[PDB]
Amino acid sequence: DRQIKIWFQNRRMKWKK
Repeated sequence: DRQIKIWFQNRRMKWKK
């Protein structure tokens, strides 16, 4: 259930918030 983050974090490394 880790892909739940990278799913949108993979391109939001800086826009995580």
